[PDB]
Amino acid sequence: MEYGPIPSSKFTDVIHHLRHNFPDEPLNASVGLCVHGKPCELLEHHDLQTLEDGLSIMAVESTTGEIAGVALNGIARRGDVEKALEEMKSIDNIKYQRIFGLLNNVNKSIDLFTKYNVDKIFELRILSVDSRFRGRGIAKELFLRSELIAEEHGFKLVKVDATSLFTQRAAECLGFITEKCVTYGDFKDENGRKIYDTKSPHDYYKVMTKVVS
Ligand SMILES: CC(=O)SCCNC(=O)CCNC(=O)[C@H](O)C(C)(C)COP(=O)(O)OP(=O)(O)OC[C@H]1O[C@@H](n2cnc3c(N)ncnc32)[C@H](O)[C@@H]1OP(=O)(O)O
Repeated sequence: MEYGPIPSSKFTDVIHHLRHNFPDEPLNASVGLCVHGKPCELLEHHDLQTLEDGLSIMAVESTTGEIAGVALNGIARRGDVEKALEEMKSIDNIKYQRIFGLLNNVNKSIDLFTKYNVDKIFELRILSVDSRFRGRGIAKELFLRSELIAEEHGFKLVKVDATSLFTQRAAECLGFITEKCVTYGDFKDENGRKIYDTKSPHDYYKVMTKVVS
């Protein structure tokens, strides 16, 4: 298992990895936006920009060369959220608004930039480990490695939208604090029908945070 940067060359490698793996993400699942093998071009654009910040780590299989997992890291800045919410209005895909409305509202509703007095935040945004290679403590390694990329680039706060409770555990293990905790059940539409019908054990979404060097 080898942990290194992601060259410009391996970007559609990564996308074809995400297509085939990342769709069974808890939140995604409960609204159903993206699906195995088929492109989800909407998100794939965000991910392409996050990748171009060039802080993003990958795990390659020593012996086969196959893409095992990735941590996509991006620089968040003041007003980024507010821009995303304004841009989200013009976009007219209801599923997308349910996912990212929750994410951006929750984030916006705790000014972390003000809380910790910082102008940029290191964001572990997307954490993918292939179906095949999943459960061998690879995420935990990607996470730890992501934390150290932050300290090398002189960031002060690392933050993660921990929708998966496995991702919460990893964060717990590196000593991350829960900033906001929100239950997926709490959100019901005009009828009273649950909007995030999440399958256990992912009963809540945590924004989680660690202060670094
Ligand atoms: C819609 C959006 O874009 S929101 C984006 C936000 N989402 C995320 O960042 C998370 C999404 N990522 C995923 O869904 C991935 O498929 C992952 C996280 C499941 C893959 O991670 P893995 O390689 O399985 O993690 P790893 O194998 O290192 O396990 C680490 C921790 O998870 C726990 N864990 C992992 N898999 C399981 C499981 N199946 N059951 C119970 N616990 C598990 C381990 O016990 C460990 O916790 P510990 O520190 O208490 O031991």
